[PDB]
Amino acid sequence: HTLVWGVWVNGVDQGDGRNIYIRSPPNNNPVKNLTSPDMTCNVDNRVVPKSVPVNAGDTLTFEWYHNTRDDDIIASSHHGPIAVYIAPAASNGQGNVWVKLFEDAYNVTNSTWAVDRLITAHGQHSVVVPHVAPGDYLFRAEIIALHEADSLYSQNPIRGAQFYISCAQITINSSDDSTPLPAGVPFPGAYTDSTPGIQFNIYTTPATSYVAPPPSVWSGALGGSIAQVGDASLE
Ligand SMILES: OC[C@H]1O[C@@H](O[C@H]2[C@H](O)[C@@H](O)[C@H](O[C@H]3[C@H](O)[C@@H](O)[C@H](O[C@H]4[C@H](O)[C@@H](O)[C@H](O[C@H]5[C@H](O)[C@@H](O)[C@H](O[C@H]6[C@H](O)[C@@H](O)[C@H](O)O[C@@H]6CO)O[C@@H]5CO)O[C@@H]4CO)O[C@@H]3CO)O[C@@H]2CO)[C@H](O)[C@@H](O)[C@@H]1O
Ligand SMILES: *[C@@H]1O[C@H](CO)[C@@H](O)[C@H](O)[C@H]1NC(C)=O
Ligand SMILES: [Cl-]
Ligand SMILES: [Cl-]
Ligand SMILES: [Cl-]
Ligand SMILES: [Cl-]
Ligand SMILES: [Cl-]
Ligand SMILES: [Cl-]
Ligand SMILES: [Cl-]
Ligand SMILES: [Cu+2]
Repeated sequence: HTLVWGVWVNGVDQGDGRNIYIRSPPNNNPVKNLTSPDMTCNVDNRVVPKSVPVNAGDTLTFEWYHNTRDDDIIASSHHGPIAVYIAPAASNGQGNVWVKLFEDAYNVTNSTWAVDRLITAHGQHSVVVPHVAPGDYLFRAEIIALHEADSLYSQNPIRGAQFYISCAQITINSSDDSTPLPAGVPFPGAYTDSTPGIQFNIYTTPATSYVAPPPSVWSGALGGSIAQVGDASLE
């Protein structure tokens, strides 16, 4: 149970984005139904009045929280991967439009899931803005919590992988458009009951055998990390 509070750009807090530049749902409940339109940008997908301006090569940091800003972020039980996708805003997230910019699942050195790392990062994880066409975009940050993913929602609707999905409205201003955005996958559609990483038992299967759901990260993606970039108590 987690939500995005706002974003930072190059380590500068853009301010509370809830219902402003984030297409915020009304609460932190998960999405579980893989075929639902809620998979696109959660349960209240609509245009919100602001977009955050960035330039290619900028660091865009999502900041998540549980109840209040910079709290415990998400329950530590919610082990799982984190991804970020991008689509053009003109799509409204419909169609084969979602391109993966970032994936982190299980880190064998530190023996930590992405979610664990996110808590340590005070809710912050980033992507570097790619060299796509200037214009308006949706960045879709997705946390998958696997604590009840040994069942499939489609078979048992009280269990299933949980998706915490947040779409940010981002305007890319300066960019030379040298890596124009390739085709995308659909949400809903990309994840199905047979997709690797959707049904998994994190209690009896070693985490090293976990494979996150495709698609793979776009070759044109410029990187990203789960790491604190700014201190919410000060700015
Ligand atoms: O040798 C070890 C053996 O381990 C076995 O594996 C076991 C393992 O031992 C055990 O840890 C595991 O137990 C998990 C359960 O299966 C799973 O269902 C459970 O789900 C919890 C979850 O931990 C918890 O975080 C979650 O809390 C929700 C809550 O439901 C929700 O209502 C609340 O909502 C509020 C919002 O948070 C709040 O912001 C808002 O204001 O109000 C909302 C409404 O009040 O949100 C919280 C999260 O914040 O609830 C679920 C239960 O619903 O997680 C357990 C793990 O902690 O089971 C494993 C299998 O039994 C191996 O199988 C064996 O081989 C090994 O030998
Ligand atoms: C899952 O979503 C699909 C598409 O909206 C819908 O038909 C189906 O009824 C949903 N499943 C449940 C259990 O609500
Ligand atoms: Cl839960
Ligand atoms: Cl603010
Ligand atoms: Cl759902
Ligand atoms: Cl708050
Ligand atoms: Cl950190
Ligand atoms: Cl550029
Ligand atoms: Cl579907
Ligand atoms: Cu939860």
